[PDB]
Amino acid sequence: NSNKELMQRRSQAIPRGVGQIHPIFADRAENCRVWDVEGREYLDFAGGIAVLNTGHLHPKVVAAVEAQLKKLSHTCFQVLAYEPYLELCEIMNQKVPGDFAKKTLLVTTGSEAVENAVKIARAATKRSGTIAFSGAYHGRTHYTLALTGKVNPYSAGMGLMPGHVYRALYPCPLHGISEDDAIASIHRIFKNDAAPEDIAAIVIEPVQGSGGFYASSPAFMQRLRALCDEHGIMLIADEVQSGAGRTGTLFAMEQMGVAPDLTTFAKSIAGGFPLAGVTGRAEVMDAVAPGGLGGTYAGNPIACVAALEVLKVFEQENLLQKANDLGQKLKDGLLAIAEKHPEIGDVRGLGAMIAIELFEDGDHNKPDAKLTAEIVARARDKGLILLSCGPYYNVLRILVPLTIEDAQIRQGLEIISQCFDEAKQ
Amino acid sequence: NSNKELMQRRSQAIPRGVGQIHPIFADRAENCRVWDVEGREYLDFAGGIAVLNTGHLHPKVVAAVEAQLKKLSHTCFQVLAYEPYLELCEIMNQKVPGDFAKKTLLVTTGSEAVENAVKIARAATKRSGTIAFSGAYHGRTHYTLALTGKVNPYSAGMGLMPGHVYRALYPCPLHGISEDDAIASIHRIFKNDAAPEDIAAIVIEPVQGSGGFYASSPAFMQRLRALCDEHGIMLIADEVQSGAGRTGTLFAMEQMGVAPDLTTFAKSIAGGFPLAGVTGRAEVMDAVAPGGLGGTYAGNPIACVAALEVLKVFEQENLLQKANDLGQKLKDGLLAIAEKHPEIGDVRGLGAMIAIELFEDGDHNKPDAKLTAEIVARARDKGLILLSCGPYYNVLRILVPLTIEDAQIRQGLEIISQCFDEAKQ
Amino acid sequence: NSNKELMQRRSQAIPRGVGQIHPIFADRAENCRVWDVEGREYLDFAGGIAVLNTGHLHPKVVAAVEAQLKKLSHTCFQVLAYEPYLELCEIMNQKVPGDFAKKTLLVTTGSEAVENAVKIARAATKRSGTIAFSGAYHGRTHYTLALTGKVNPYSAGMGLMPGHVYRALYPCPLHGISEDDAIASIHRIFKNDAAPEDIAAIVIEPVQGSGGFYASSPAFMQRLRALCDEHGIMLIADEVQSGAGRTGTLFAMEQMGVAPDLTTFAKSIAGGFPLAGVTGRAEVMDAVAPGGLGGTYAGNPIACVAALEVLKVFEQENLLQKANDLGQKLKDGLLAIAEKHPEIGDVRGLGAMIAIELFEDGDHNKPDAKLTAEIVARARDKGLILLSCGPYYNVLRILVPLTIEDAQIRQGLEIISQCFDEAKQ
Amino acid sequence: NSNKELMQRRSQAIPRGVGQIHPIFADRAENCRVWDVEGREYLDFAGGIAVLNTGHLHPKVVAAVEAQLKKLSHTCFQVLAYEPYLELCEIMNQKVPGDFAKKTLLVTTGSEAVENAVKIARAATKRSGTIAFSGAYHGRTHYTLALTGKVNPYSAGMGLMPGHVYRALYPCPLHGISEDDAIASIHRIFKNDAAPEDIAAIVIEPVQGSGGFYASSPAFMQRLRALCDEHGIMLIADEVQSGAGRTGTLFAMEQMGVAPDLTTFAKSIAGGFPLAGVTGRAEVMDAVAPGGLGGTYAGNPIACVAALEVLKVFEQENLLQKANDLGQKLKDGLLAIAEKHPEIGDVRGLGAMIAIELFEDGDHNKPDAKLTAEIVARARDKGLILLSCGPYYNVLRILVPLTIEDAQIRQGLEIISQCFDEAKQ
Ligand SMILES: Cc1ncc(COP(=O)(O)O)c(CN)c1O
Ligand SMILES: Cc1ncc(COP(=O)(O)O)c(CN)c1O
Ligand SMILES: Cc1ncc(COP(=O)(O)O)c(CN)c1O
Ligand SMILES: Cc1ncc(COP(=O)(O)O)c(CN)c1O
Repeated sequence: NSNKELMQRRSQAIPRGVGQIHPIFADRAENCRVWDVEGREYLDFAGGIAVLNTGHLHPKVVAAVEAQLKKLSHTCFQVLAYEPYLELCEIMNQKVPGDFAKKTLLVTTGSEAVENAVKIARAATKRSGTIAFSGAYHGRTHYTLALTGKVNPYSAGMGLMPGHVYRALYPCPLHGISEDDAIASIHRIFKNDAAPEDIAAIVIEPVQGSGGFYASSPAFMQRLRALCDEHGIMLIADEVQSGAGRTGTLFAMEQMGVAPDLTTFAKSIAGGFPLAGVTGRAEVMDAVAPGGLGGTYAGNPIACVAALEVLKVFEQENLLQKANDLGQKLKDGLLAIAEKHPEIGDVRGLGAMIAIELFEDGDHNKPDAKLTAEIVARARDKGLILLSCGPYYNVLRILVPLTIEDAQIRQGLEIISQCFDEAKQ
Repeated sequence: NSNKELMQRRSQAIPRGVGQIHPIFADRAENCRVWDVEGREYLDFAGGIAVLNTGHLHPKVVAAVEAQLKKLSHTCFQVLAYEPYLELCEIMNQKVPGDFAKKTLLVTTGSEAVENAVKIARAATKRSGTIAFSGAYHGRTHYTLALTGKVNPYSAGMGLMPGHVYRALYPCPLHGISEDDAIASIHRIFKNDAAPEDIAAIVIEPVQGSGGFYASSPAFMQRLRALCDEHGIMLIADEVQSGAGRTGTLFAMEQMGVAPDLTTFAKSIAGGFPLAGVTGRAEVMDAVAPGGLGGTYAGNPIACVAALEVLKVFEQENLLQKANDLGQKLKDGLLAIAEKHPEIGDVRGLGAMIAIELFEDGDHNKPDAKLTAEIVARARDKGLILLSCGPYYNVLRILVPLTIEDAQIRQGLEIISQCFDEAKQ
Repeated sequence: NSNKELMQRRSQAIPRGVGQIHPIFADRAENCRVWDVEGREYLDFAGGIAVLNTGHLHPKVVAAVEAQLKKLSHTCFQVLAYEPYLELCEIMNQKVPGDFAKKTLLVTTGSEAVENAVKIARAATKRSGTIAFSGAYHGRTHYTLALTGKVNPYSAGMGLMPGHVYRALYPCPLHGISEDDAIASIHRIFKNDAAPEDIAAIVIEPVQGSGGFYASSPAFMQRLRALCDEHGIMLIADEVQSGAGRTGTLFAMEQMGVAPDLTTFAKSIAGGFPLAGVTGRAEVMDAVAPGGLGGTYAGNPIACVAALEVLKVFEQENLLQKANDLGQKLKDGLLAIAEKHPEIGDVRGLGAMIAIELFEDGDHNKPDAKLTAEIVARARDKGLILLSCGPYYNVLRILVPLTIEDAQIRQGLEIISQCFDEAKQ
Repeated sequence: NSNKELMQRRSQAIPRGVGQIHPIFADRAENCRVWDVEGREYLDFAGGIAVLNTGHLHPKVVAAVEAQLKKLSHTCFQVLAYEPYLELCEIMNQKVPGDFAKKTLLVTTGSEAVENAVKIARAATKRSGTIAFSGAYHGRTHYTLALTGKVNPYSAGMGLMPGHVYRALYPCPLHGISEDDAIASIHRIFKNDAAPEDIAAIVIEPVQGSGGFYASSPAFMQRLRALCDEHGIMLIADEVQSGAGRTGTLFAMEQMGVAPDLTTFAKSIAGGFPLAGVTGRAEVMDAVAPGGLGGTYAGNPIACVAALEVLKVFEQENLLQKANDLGQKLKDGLLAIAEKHPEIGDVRGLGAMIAIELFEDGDHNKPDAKLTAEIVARARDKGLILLSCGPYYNVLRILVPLTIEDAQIRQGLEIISQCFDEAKQ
């Protein structure tokens, strides 16, 4: 077939609303390699957007999936239960940070995970409002669009999203927002628009993904934890992207020295299959009356075993450790590039959640959304699949599977090195 | 390895909010048969809630999945596209009622589907309000919970869901709501709370699911269509549960005599794998700006080929036909047991979407909810998995796979027969 | 100094949003008489919209007001208190129906009264939702427009008004809506959009004003009281228009057999001066924290002494008894005019809150809005100021001062008779 | 006839929600003097809260009031028009800054004004959102409470107020908020929660009253003007308190260098009688369909003539000029008392809108609400009525009539001085 031929049909059958980063149709993939319908091979650094921390179709994961496929694919837990769902919950309850009893709900998409986390926080505290941070991303349902700190294009032309969501400033010294500023912004909400007694939860990404890979410091999370504690507000850690080991630990919160009340997870949790969930303080999770929580596909059988296997593979294969190594390699590699390309104004990242911000002529005030896109474009023509993000589209985030070999690591770095040289000429 | 023991583990690991219709754990299934961890075999008349119209792990579908499983399971379409997604959209564009160009978007869940169809309608009309009907069910997200016409237990303790969702009366003579009343109830909204110019769309289930399997007549649907046409209101047909040939036609709207501007689908579409989508008037679908639509697992690769394979199966095994028969057989068998039992006040159903509503002493004023629950429990004792529904939890709805053998149908009616005769001794 | 001339200046300096029922500039008035800038005299049957029950410039009221002008006109009660405010509250605490301790807050307009009654009901119950009825009118502020069961023209073109206000049907048998349907419409909200525990109050007009002068029956009002009681919902009675003894009792609720938790009042309470208030169960009133209620002009000194004087008149001049007699004289006179003209399909009203509803050929489903508007126009030509109301604008309501002359009663009815004759001619 | 006796009666008849700054009952007043029911004479430095810039019962104003009182007090302009209303609008149309044609709507309270200003902006832009500033105050109706940047106590226990109101930062270097930060806070809203095209207006006090008397600079207001121009957003200026000559010019905006699209006025416009309004771009004002703007008491006759006379009094008595002289003297006298007491960390104000902020040990981080509150008590014992304000209740504002005599200005400063000295040991 042909990529362009498939793109033409795409434009005829699918709405333009559905964006398309790379105009390539994949055919097969394996770990870090992807082959398009034209037979061309690529080194995947987007990882399906952090969904493949274990790589494309990890064998142990596929094996489990094939086995379950001989048994059953769906029943809808709420009608007839099944062990995989039960077993995954039990494991999340103990792996998700929190020195106390927890319970886990399994849904299907990261959006639904956040939707439920807030629902549960509201039923628990008996309050309606929530607070979210600038540059945050939490999903594409009406309510999660309101939580998401970005209107364009996610809400464009649709009108105002749900109310009673209040905006706080995410800490980010790189741009003049001090942890004191972030904390102050929360009190501002309490004083100006919504008293604590009306705030059911504060939703935050320990490390923002779509936001441009900006991380919270242990100190700030601790203050946030104290503030929430003082007002009986549930702290929700959206770990949909930062979770499943991307930061060096299974969940980023672990590195914050403090525990959330509720945690959402998805993407890499199932290494390539549709699964999401909420894990939180047991009594909070139970605040909802029976029949209150649910969903048809929720905690799908095949995805459950894949999740279980992903968790096994993480231990058997030492991914958490590799996640740190990989980040250090990419970070050193990228810094070597930064010594001959001032346009790269910052190399940051926790574990393997690495990213670089492109500024025009060094200046930390001139986002280069054009060079960024050029780098992506050039990178693709060289067989490297990259992704960008951040409120000013000048951030390159690397989400390559943790299972990547050193050769592919050097390979990718090299390709990114040229993209810049060939882009200054 | 015991249902009881697993149920106890469940209470310690999973929230009570996730209801449990049957305290049984399924180990494996095949078409209409299901075996638990203990070994007991049941006959599934619930089909994972209208999800398995082609039966559990249908052989042709399973092979397709297995094939795709060797290639890839996820890339995130908006990043790297793939043919199965593109192909299905093309077929749905042709399969969904409406003699005009259409475009399709693939999401993951029925909730996401309705969510996007509303976003789409809003962007297209530049309006924020929506009208849904009493007894409707559209999802467990904040917004789809507002759309759903039932607070308990879906919203209990959570507070009020997003506003700007107005309630209309779903036509239902069996309870005193004439079609005229229904259309009038819509004019009431226009006069009292939200003018037509502020209503983006009117969402409706051609045939309500949890609502009690009540169906709209072509006449009504037609006035509804004319009313929307007059005001530029997008008519949304939520066919998440009525679709996939459950009523005889692939979509219930086909039998209504008019096309909707937007249609949502899920459940049986992929016969047991996580997938959902929205098909609508091309002009409308494109109203959303590029990058405004999308979800991480959207139109999952494996789920897609399963759906493609399910559509082939429908055409090859005449499932649309078997549905109409199966439905007729059920009605008759039930109408029979209704002779000896006045408790069965009504036996209705479109295609294979059949149901019976139990009443206290044949009194259409006293909904016998306790009797309903009684039969459910009794059928399970005799190996039959049934489901109840309706605003008064007094309705029994059959969602048995269309691929059920003639014997299992008698075997089914017999079991239900026993239950009624035994509950009356 | 010409009407037409002043109207041209109007269009030039005042917004057209401010509708002008009669293109006339009143220069002076006295009891039921009004003279325009051209010197023409009119008989006032609108009464400034139920604001002048004691007539234009009642001698006793004006005298009281003049005395107060010599002392002070404003201080802002919450800053420096004054006695007229205090005295009026003590009196309202006794006069407002309800056999138990009460407390009163004084604001300035009817809309503020309703705003404050809901605020109070919310603080007292810890709930946010409210239920109002079809055809209801509660004010022009954002929230009260939401409560008002009429979008056009009040909130026309402004987008949707505040959410979390649900709509119930007002009992109106003339138009096929039984008290059973009305109560039922409330349970429908409880099951479909807002559970009792989220509803702070049910706001209702004992007799709808703008809504068509449709009155509630004691039987209905009673079922409503028990309903609220069962769910701890505050029953708010908006008597801004039905109050001030327009129905035969100081407050219409007195005739219902039950007492509300809160009652709003304005218009006639002060006989032509800016004043309004909320009276209710003491414990409910005190629910709002200190400093939570207030308003610059609230309970203005002149308005208060004016209201104190209005109350004496009602007592000294047997106005309630007069309201009842006046009502009968009017209805009988109207009933006679109807024996000739079939168009008049209804003649109703408690006390002096009288109105007639016109139909096309007496077809009780053909609101003859055109004729209603014509009768108004004709009456104006004959020196009779009238007002139409009702959802379909086919209702003429009489709000002539209770201090009307026997002769003016004959004259009003006569002019009306002429209008229906000269029109049907 | 006893202050305490009346306070006792108040506690039994009126809800505690209604605060009480001074537990004194005024009997009569004249210009800047008030006498309680016990005969004690105080000097009024609060002015009914900026409502009496022409003093208590200004002889000219009263005379005007009495004349109208002989003609008519109410008709409801919507029903029968009258000249005082028309005439006042024409004068307002030309007095309010703006080289374009303007139209004026008259209502009754400042809350109604802001409410109406927003409805008009909404119809004109066909947008629903609004932006307001931190520490702002706009009224006590539901919607105006949401606009108001202060939850406590204005809405405690009540729950969340209407949404789709976003918060921007009011510029205030004295406390860290720069003009750039304020402008940045608005873009932030545009980027995170509500796009410019969904924002109908930006509401702002040229000089925050309740907020603590912080003035906006011309430069800042100009950037705000340009920003609204760029996005078709109506700029609403709330001059309810800053209006009517308090700042040295009739409207504070005159001193800003730009014109708003809409202006709300109240308080001192009528010198002690219930009246408020909205004056704005004519075509904006006319966006509301006829019949969409009303209010029973709206632009009351007596109050209208009072405003017309007040405006005349400002001219013949040179109040604007006196306002500036009064401000200077006060500020000089206060800066004097500020040399013996470091608690007075700031002396500010435009014209006669003067306020002093008290910090602890002159620590611009230690708001001394205790002292501030203590100064008010001592002052009242010395026959002087004062008021406090500010988000931290550490600001003393002076709203004494501009008609104050020179000796009364000394008397006031001497007393205020005597209050700070005595509060030292
Ligand atoms: C932090 C975060 N939260 C929620 C979501 C939404 O999840 P989904 O795309 O699976 O709906 C994403 C998606 N990239 C995310 O990064
Ligand atoms: C009509 C209808 N709409 C939407 C949904 C939500 O779909 P899901 O459970 O897959 O989220 C359902 C599920 N029972 C449904 O029946
Ligand atoms: C029942 C009722 N409530 C509230 C209002 C509003 O009162 P106001 O015009 O004084 O704000 C009216 C009058 N239009 C009314 O009739
Ligand atoms: C800027 C401002 N806006 C609105 C209002 C509300 O005015 P009112 O109390 O007359 O309703 C006030 C008065 N506290 C005010 O100072």
